[PDB]
Amino acid sequence: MDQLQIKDLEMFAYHGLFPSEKELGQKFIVSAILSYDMTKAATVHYGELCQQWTTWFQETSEDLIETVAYKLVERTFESYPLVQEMKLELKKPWAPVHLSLDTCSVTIHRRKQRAFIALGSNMGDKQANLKQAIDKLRARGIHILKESSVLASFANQVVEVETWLPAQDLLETLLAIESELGRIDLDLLFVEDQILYTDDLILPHPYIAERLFVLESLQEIAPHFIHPILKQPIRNLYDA
Amino acid sequence: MDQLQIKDLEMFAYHGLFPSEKELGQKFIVSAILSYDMTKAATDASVHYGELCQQWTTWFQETSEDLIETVAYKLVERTFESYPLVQEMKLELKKPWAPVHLSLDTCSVTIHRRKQRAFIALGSNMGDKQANLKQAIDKLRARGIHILKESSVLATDSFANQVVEVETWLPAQDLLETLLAIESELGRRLIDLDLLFVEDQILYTDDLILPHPYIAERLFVLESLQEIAPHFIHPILKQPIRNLYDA
Amino acid sequence: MDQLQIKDLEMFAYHGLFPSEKELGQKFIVSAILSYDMTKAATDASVHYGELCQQWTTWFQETSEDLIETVAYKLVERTFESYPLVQEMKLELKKPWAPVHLSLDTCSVTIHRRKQRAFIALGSNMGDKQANLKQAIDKLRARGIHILKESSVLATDSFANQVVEVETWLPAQDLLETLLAIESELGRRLIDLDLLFVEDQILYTDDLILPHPYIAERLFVLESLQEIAPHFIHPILKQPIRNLYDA
Amino acid sequence: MDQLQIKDLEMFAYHGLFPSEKELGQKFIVSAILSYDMTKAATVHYGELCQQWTTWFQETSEDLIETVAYKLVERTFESYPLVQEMKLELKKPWAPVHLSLDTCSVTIHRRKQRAFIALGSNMGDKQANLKQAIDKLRARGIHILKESSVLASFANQVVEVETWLPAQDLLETLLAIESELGRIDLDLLFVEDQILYTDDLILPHPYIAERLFVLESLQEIAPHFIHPILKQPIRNLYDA
Amino acid sequence: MDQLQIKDLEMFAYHGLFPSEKELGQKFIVSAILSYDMTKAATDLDLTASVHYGELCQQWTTWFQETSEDLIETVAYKLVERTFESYPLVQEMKLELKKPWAPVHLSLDTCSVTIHRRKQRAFIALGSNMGDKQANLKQAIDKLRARGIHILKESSVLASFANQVVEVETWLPAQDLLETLLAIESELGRLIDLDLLFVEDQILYTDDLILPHPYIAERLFVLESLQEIAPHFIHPILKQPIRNLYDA
Amino acid sequence: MDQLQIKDLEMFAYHGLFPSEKELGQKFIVSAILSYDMTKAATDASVHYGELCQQWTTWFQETSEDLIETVAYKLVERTFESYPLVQEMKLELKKPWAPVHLSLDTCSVTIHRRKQRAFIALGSNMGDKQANLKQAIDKLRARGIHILKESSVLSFANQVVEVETWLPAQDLLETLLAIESELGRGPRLIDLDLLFVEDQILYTDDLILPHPYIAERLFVLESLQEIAPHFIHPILKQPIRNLYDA
Amino acid sequence: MDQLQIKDLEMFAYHGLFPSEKELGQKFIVSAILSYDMTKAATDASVHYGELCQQWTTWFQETSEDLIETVAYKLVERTFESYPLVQEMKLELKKPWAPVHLSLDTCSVTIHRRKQRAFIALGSNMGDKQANLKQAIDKLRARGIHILKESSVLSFANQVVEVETWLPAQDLLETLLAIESELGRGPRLIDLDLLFVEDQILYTDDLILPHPYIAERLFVLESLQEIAPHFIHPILKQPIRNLYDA
Amino acid sequence: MDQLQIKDLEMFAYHGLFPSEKELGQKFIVSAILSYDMTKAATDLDLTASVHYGELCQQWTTWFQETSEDLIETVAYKLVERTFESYPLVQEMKLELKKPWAPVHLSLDTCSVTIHRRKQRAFIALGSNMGDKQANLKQAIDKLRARGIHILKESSVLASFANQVVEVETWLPAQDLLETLLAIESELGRLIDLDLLFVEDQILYTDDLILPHPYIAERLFVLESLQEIAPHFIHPILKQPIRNLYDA
Repeated sequence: MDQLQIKDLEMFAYHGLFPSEKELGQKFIVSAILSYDMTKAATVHYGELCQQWTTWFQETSEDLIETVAYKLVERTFESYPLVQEMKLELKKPWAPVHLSLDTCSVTIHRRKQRAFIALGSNMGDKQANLKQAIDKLRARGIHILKESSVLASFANQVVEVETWLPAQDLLETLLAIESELGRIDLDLLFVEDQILYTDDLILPHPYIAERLFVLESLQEIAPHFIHPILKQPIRNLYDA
Repeated sequence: MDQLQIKDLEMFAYHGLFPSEKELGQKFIVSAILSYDMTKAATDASVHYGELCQQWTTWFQETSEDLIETVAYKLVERTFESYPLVQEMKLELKKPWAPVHLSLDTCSVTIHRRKQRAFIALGSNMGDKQANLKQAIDKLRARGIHILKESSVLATDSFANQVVEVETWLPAQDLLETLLAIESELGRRLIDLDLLFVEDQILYTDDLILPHPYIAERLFVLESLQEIAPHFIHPILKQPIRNLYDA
Repeated sequence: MDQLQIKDLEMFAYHGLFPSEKELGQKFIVSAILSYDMTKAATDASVHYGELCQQWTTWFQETSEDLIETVAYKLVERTFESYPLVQEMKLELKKPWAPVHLSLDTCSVTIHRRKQRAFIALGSNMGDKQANLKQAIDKLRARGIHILKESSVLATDSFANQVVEVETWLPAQDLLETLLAIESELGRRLIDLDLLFVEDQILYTDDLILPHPYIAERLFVLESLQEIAPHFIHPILKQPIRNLYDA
Repeated sequence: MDQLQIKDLEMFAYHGLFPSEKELGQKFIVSAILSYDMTKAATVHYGELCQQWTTWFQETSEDLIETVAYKLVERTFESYPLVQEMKLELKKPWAPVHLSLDTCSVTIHRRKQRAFIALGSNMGDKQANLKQAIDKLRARGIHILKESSVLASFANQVVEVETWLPAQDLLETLLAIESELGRIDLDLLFVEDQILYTDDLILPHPYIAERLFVLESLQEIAPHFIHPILKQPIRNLYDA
Repeated sequence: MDQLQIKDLEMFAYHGLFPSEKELGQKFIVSAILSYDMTKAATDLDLTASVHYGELCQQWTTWFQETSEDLIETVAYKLVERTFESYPLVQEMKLELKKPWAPVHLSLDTCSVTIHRRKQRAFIALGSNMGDKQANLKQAIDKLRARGIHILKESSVLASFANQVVEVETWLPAQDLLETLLAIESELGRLIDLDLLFVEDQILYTDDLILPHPYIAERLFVLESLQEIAPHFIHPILKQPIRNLYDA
Repeated sequence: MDQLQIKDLEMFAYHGLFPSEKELGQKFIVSAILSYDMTKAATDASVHYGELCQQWTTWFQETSEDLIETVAYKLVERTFESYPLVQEMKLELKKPWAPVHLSLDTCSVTIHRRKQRAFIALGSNMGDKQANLKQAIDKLRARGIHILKESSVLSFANQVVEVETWLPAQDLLETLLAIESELGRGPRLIDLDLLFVEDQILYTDDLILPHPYIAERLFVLESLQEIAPHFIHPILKQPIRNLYDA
Repeated sequence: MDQLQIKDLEMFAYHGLFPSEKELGQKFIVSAILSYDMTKAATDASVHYGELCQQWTTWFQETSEDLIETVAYKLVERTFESYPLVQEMKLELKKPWAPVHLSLDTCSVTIHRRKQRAFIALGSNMGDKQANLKQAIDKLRARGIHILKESSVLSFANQVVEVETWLPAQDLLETLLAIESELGRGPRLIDLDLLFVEDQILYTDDLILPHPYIAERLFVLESLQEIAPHFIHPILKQPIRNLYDA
Repeated sequence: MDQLQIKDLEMFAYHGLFPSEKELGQKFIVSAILSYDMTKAATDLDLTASVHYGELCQQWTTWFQETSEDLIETVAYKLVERTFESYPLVQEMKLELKKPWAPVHLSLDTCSVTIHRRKQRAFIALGSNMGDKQANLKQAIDKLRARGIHILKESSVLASFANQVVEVETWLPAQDLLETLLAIESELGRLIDLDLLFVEDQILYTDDLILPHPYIAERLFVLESLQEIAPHFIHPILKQPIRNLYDA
């Protein structure tokens, strides 16, 4: 994949914990690599991108440079749909450490990914809860690529989406949605190829090959997708 | 794998979108990494710097493009053409006088391509079937993609079927796009081209699924696949064509 | 995953093999990359530079070591101890006044460690079986490796058997070596420790095979494995413990 | 894995095609990353390594900087068995290009790898040819780790070895050995985990799971090794 | 003497001859050495006796972007002229203006213009014998002031010519001072009569200008009014006080 | 003359005008050129870096000054005090993190001082004239300026003194006037005149060198030929000895 | 005086002592400081970089010299010829790839020249004396040195000339002697003397400035007061005009 | 004047006071500016009139490693002294010796010592009246030569004292010249009598040395022999030729 980079754009701002830092401000250096296929253009603007970055960077005084570096990434993805993966290093060479060094930097790195989430409900307006969820999901900026039809004391459905949130972060934002509708049932099923085993998340979801109703609605929107572990197209798993 | 690199070669030219730019020109800096096994050259066959730099600096100045991407890609595209030894290339084109009006170091575009072996299936069932296939494999050649090995074309209103093994540096999505472009420019059934495998790779995108999802189910595709590549391993089923064919 | 880095922090100290070095000391330069997900800190939890640098510069000067490796490793080892947030660390220690007598830039040693989840099996059939196991899991804790989850110990002259799930940054070969060192220092049957899995990893070296080659065949190991990690996937058999257990 | 690096050691020598270059000599800059586990030392010498490199580099005038960069790598592995993987960049900033640039470099990169090779013979002193082969192999600097016993109108055997030669280069050196004994039959079976499909080499060797005599002698020295494709221990493949 | 310096201030602007340059603009870099005696500021903690960078940099950067000049010399000269006007502490300048994106089409590090000026004490003889002799004189010292050269001390007038000599402070080098003298003469009907006498210590012998003016020690009415305002000033060639020269 | 130089020594401290700067501190870079004749050290005596850099760094961090000048001056002043070998010094203090909010390499202040030999005439005709004179040479010595040579003392009491100072002329002068003040200033008490400061020759509003009347005041030539009969008047291009025979 | 400077312009060429160097060529870096008064350009006249750099680079590559000096000198010489605005020039030629086999940043040669005003006395008392004189001023003009002012011509025939040259004194002299040669050198033909070159004042084995006898040769003061009666003798500290009334 | 310069030659050696430094050695960097008139070499393609770098660098680097000195000044002074001996083209030096691994234990860029010397014309008066007056004189000019100072011109001797003045070339600054004068006096039983008269143009007034020597214009036998070897040399203070001063 091709990349566009901006190396070491200088920025003055007022970020830092100390209220003296917020008062004097200091120099910050930004560097980013944006990845996407250039083959079509060969066969984004710099001035603009730098201008926006430089606007976004000074709208406020954050306490943490992490928080600013992340805002830039998030807003870059919102404004340049072309971009697939971004890596932004934010450097703070005047940090008040009192030692000699070249610099301290925080670098945040995010990649658009395709995922499938299962929704279920069985109390209240069973289907109202399903729609509210795809909505809350859309509101968080995650894109809804493709949704299945919904199946009839429970209602189910699955959704294909696109997000730059790492798996664990997606999961957290899924649980936050469960909360803010009073605890529905959202499950991350796959996020691409990926396969994890952490305390809070197993990918792919450990029961997919044994839940007919999940394979059902999964096979409707993604009959050819391969299960990264069983090495089989959904279409086929559904056949047993 | 081993690498030759040219770091920060300086070049003046006149690319840019603004007409003021095409008028004054500006400094550009080029860097590249070319990869290929040097074991043979080192032990007895290799690229020359003076020439490589000299050529790049010619191709770079031939014209003014609007976008530096387009110039970076051209240099990559032709380097591959002129130095078949090279397997993988990564070329960064830096534009440090870009008219941003802020302090930075530089703003660059870097294009990265690698040769890959791929298998594409051809089918025709109207007209001079067998010539439609030939003209497709020609368009392929003409777009710089290399025909490594080609099966024989069998009759399967019958289909002429064949599969071709090729070497190309176009990324998967791009190979596909050029495949469709070729279907178009021979009347869109006239020919069918399918991307079956590009090496080991496995993609699931809106436009391309690799490997192609019906390979293990299409005797006529395993037919021709098995003739030229019986030991190639299906990256999903984790079996040799040869074996998949025996059902 | 996101990263904090400290680039080129300068430090004077007295490490070196030569006694002339311990006497004059020299300049050293430290650089590191610490990795961990910053999404939570950025959105509501994070490391501080001033402190991190200040600590490193204390631990660096506590003593004179012979070898810079040993100082680099100490900084890594303690950074993990003091900042559990950190998942992966890569620390470069540059020694640009090294007494080589040739012109260069610098000569550095860089040590790189990542936390990993691993499963280790314990067995005992002599003495206070159940205490031998406890003391092993203690030695483990005492060497800084973390006990994440531990199965129950079952009787299988019977064996006490158990398996433990742990988090450690020691590379596979090193985990093993410390496993054997623990067998030694409790009388070498007193206890058996086996490395079963370290994540996804699969090695075949003279001293260690991962995953351990008999896991799918030892009901008593799947027993305890299935109790704490039934969904973990065997990286070879490409199945969940749970399933391997059902035979 | 940990690394030791030397950045930009300067060297004057007489390498180049032009006989003017051989005459005046010029400056060369060397940089290397040597990888091996440091955990044992923490719980190689620089002065020496630089001195040797700098000796080896000036013993001769090669035409190609590639050839010198490779000599250094090869000799480094011979002299420091500890080293597992090496990456040496040789830079030629005075190259006679007549343009402005920072430098042109060649960088050669090699890693020790475990491989298994099958030997067969069936004409002449069947077993004499087998022994001559393991010898020729040892003479090329490849290490013999472990050899099986030899099986009885053919004689077979398999060998486990260690080499930093990339797969294709191993293969070439195998065919060179076949030649210099008058055309035996050496086959690369595995080189570690690796799996290739090139015109001259398929790894693993496409017939292993179907050759009882190969599995035989393979199961003797490596019953637990996993077939990177069939995902099975040799021991088990041999059982059918 | 002490020096305050600003190294490599970055500034984007639109200066140059080509109209494509005035359209895209380009990066310029500034570096200056301001000189003056910092001993009072260091010692009395005297904020008024030092220059504030932040503001220096901020002004320079404003004056720098007010307009698009054709030549960078013109812009560099402007900052020098303005600094002297706004920061009377400063005694001597040297300001370098770098143009690294200059459309040369070769590799280099940079091109740069660097203008260097120093405040100087000078003496100027004024005569008139035509129209309102009297008036001409005043209007000349005024024209002088108008140009920003400073009048330090003026002698009484000797009233068939009328005569005066003035002591002034200027940063313009001697040749330019002379030119702006002649400029005034002209913008006055060619009446007045201006002569550079000394500019400090200096002694030149060029086509347009001889310093000290070669007739001083023989012109009684010049000593007359020179001894009035600088009796102790020493003739750089004859090596004596005006005072004594006048006594002959 | 030879030079010893320390290039870009880094130092953290808390100097600055902004209270946020005292609070946070920033990086400062120091570079100095000390001049002195090294021929003597090189041939058998010299400065250490270990020490010079250690002290500078101590001195630089003892306090927090509002102006970096006052600090850069502190180091020049102190250095001359503790290293009498040094004859001329140039010390540049750089403030790369100055809160200007523009891109630049840096801002710096560089203070440059040189030891010089001067002659000061003292006069008194009021109170205890003799005392007056003595207290002036003392005040002077107190300010750190060195007394090299003093003439005998010559109604009015006169004297002239040979001294060594690194203060530039104008500043030497100011300090002369300040002494006159702190001693109370028709009849006077004291009169300090700068007579010469080396070779130099001025013409400014506040001071003229050499002082315009020397060649014409016998009392001055008197006590001045006594301690420096061979010194050459930078303008009349003659020895004092000689100007005195007239 | 203001300065225009071109910093580290890169140029490839084939200069050098080693035949392997002519054959292969190497990189050269050039930096120049041209001085001239910019006040006039800045206020309404100046040099281009486009051009200055293009020409320098042409000139630098026309030939292959054994010494980099001869090349660095070529650029100074030519520049003064094509840009009469320039008054002083300093041009440094760096040879980073010089075949020294040691680590260093670079070796360089930097040639520095300044326009100066001089006075040359001409005499002839043999052959066609008048002609002799005229051919000398011509030879001179040929060498590029400019004739600013010539006195009228005064057995022996005498003359004195005001000229402008960038040659340092000693080299001006050498060229004077060379002319004397190429015109044939009791009775002579020509006599060139360096009388003054500005303000300057020498004392070397080959040349003394000002020439030690001026104040004592009427014929010289004669033709010299005629074209420069106000010029000041750098030593006697008087106008020629005046020295002539004696 | 033109200049040849060698920038940042790297050299490893074993110089310093600590014995751990003499044991490990460390990196030193050298940079010099050699000055002389390159006009002959540029013009006549005159190889003998330029300095060869390769060799310069090679020698310096040999002399640099011959020994371990305690102080870097000593080593820097050595290269200066030796260069002048081996490359008579060179008129003026400045050689900087950098010690970046100096065991200071703070961040800096470097420490450095930089020694700067210039060939000069000087005049020295010799007198004796004791033992073999005659002999003393010769042995002194010889001692002079021995130190490497060069005898350019010596006057005839004026034979109750015997007297001579010599013209020489030295790079030692005036104070050091005086010291080595006194050194000779001593290594001769304190007989001889050496006086620095002028060293060029220069005029000093320090504790140990007044230049020009303050009695020249009144000492007939000094003018006597000075007018013999440099009649046109000009007294930097009285501004007249020795020749004329002697005529009184």
